[PDB]
Amino acid sequence: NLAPLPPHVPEHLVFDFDMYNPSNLSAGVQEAWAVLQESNVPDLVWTRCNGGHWIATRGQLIREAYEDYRHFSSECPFIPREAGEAYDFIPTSMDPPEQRQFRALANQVVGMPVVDKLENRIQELACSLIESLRPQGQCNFTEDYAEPFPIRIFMLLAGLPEEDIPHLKYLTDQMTRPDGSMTFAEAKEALYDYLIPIIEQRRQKPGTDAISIVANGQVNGRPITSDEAKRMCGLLLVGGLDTVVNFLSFSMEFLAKSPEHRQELIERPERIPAACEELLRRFSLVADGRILTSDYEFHGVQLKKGDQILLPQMLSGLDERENACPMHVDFSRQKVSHTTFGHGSHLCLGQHLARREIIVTLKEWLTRIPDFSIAPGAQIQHKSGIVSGVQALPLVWDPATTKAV
Ligand code: MNR
Ligand SMILES: [K+]
Repeated sequence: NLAPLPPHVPEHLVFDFDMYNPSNLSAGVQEAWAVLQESNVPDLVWTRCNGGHWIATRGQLIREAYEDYRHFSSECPFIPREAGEAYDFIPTSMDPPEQRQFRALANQVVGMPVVDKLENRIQELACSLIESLRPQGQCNFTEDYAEPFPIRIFMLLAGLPEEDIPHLKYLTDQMTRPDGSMTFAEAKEALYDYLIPIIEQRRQKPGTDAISIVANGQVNGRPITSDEAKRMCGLLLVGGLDTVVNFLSFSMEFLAKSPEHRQELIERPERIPAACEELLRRFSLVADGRILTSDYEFHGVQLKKGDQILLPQMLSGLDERENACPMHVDFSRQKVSHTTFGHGSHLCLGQHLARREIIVTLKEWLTRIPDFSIAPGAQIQHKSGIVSGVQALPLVWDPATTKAV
């Protein structure tokens, strides 16, 4: 339903886009969001859906708003408002200056030196899962690889048992793509219910896992509190369970549909890192936002204190103002412009882990199963929300074209 139009919003700016179920979803999720960049649509629109909020539809505005934390605060970063109010993860619910101290700690557990440490296990897991699928000539890519690969890596890093995956994956999905069985607040409280005892145990008897490190950590030279450690670990769970998992499916759907692009990477594997970046642009998948701290005139539009603004990280890279022919995938694209890992002071801390996972997947998949397709007759369905995804991805191939390594 449509929330009543606030007095301060002019009617010519109304465009009733539903971030949780966009009109054009069947064309693909990125395509559905790109409707916001059609020629009739203003740079900044108001939607009456999901309680009413602004949407910045172009890279220039999205980047500018992410840079200006004084006007656009992270305190309430999710739509709808109830979700944004309940949201208290660290560092993503905080603005600078307070935010900054927590980034170093998060970097300790998911940043580059740690990725380098885990590089062998990452490689070994990808190779193992792919080799197991290889002789079958088919898989359901979402459950058979997209989920277990990044998630088992995360559970290893976090020292959490793999038997907990179904529960934690259900909870994380309710925060980004709710099926309506749980409010954001209920899902967050259930995640915290899971974490509270584990954090307590690991502050008492620290191990070497990520939860132990965060829970016994210091922030700018003082001890982290139990509460802070909880709000940081909650964020890490969501990052581990509902980002790379979805992106891998978008990428492998594309490669399955594009023999020419697979061939390019098979023949030119040095281009895989560049291909990763271009896929990250084309199949960008996150959309959160900010809350106005004061009345503010932004690009000729009067924003009111307390108004929410969706700043879709997804849209910057799809904006033809940033990238010529933005819906075309070009691994040789000269300046790949995107905000897929965010922009400003909250730039993704997991991005090195994500890239390693993506690049390892592409290299190890294409080495063993170079030639694959969507199952004949299958219709791939996307899903939209704070993080967008792929419902299911049935792939097929001829085992005779495969290679065991
Ligand atoms: C397990 C760890 C993580 C993984 C894997 C991961 C993977 C990915 C990923 C995969 C393709 C994409 C796309 C992605 C996208 C983002 N990510 Mn990431 N992410 N991500 C974090 C951990 C992780 N991410 C953390 C922690 C922050 C918060 C930094 C801060 O607020 O100061 C963050 C922040 C962000 C933001 C900024 C949100 C904002 O400004 O409100 C975006 C966008
Ligand atoms: K909040």
